[PDB]
Amino acid sequence: NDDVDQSLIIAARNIVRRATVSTDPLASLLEMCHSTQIGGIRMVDILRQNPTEEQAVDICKAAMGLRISSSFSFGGFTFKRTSGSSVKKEEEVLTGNLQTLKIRVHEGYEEFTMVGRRATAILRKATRRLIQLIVSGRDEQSIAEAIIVAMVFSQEDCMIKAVRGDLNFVNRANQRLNPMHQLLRHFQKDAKVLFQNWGIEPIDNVMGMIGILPDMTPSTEMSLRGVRVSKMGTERVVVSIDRFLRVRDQRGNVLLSPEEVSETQGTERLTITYS
Ligand SMILES: C[C@@H]1CC[C@H](C)[C@H](Nc2nc(-c3c[nH]c4c(F)cc(F)cc34)ncc2F)[C@H]1C(=O)O
Repeated sequence: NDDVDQSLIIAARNIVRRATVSTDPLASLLEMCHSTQIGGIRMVDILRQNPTEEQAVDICKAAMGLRISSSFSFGGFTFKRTSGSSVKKEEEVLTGNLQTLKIRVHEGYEEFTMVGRRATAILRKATRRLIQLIVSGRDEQSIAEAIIVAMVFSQEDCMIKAVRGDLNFVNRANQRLNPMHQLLRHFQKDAKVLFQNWGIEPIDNVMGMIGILPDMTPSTEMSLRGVRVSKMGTERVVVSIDRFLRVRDQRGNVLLSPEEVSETQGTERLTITYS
């Protein structure tokens, strides 16, 4: 099965990337899936009978009415809300480069798990407030990637004020990214100002936990505010899909879009063919 999964992910990612530049991505994706075989089996037959939950695969599943994980993706991390709730309120904010953004601010206490390939975390937040991030990962760089995502997701003003360029990122089709993705793409390029402005704090000696400093080095004495490093680290639902491959749950939350599909290329172990 792991080898079916590997080839299915490659096929689905290639299809989503190609579809995104078409005038009608949903129609393009459906035609490509209909015409693709993996190991000589119709891709649609694999999608119906394969439990993989990767972002591109789940976009393809949604397009043909299959149930998918209720979790969402941000920065490539799968987020599962484990406690709490939030309501959205539009607010206008001013970045550190004097650009205004209209952001859907989430109001309420929430806890999430974040699962990525190289790091995992527990994130506890309230309105525009990161409370705790307990993160585990393969190295300090992988941990830093999760921290950046969590700091942007928190919607904190100090993150908004750490922006140092204009935000005009677009997708493959030259469509402007939404504000949360604008902020994320900015800080993925360079997080030094974000990390230097976030704040540090002293930590207590807790077995299995350590701090991480703005320079991404470990410390037993201090850490980025709210952040601790640990050595320790889903229901399927009906979703909707639209022309531009935005996948929403029944309550309208945007679980997936092409912006959350990895750019990683790979070489399939089962032949992918196209008729
Ligand atoms: C990816 C887009 C940007 C961020 C994520 C991916 C959005 N999707 C969802 N966000 C939430 C959510 C809960 N609490 C939040 C918070 F405190 C801050 C925040 F930014 C989002 C949330 N819950 C379910 C979702 F499906 C997508 C969008 O809305 O465009």
